[PDB]
Amino acid sequence: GQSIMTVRTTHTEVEVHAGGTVELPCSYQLANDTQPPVISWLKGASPDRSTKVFKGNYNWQGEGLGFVESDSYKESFGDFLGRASVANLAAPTLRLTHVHPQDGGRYWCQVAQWSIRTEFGLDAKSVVLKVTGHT
Repeated sequence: GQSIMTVRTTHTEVEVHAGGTVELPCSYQLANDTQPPVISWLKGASPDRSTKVFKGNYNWQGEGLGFVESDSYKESFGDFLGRASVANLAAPTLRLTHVHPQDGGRYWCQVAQWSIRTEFGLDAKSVVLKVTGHT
């Protein structure tokens, strides 16, 4: 009955050298709701006390039209534009290229129903990024 979101993260922290490429793993399960969710990667202390890194969602196909990676919204923001990507919105690990010294910090993988009807419809977990020689 009740739709329930659960985000998981294999890693609570990842390290890379500045100038390098890093991935921040993220997975989710959405019980009892087959509608595509919306993925946000948010950098900051908390999901609400953050700046946008990435946002995306599969586009609607139909009352049962499997999600299609090519038919999706995907956008990177701000200082991350052109450096941040999510290859698979259903398994929304973030890839960040050309890592800058100040890219160290806390990255929240948030996955939510498009309309968050209840508190059950959103979850988020954070992955720390350590930048070698800077963090």
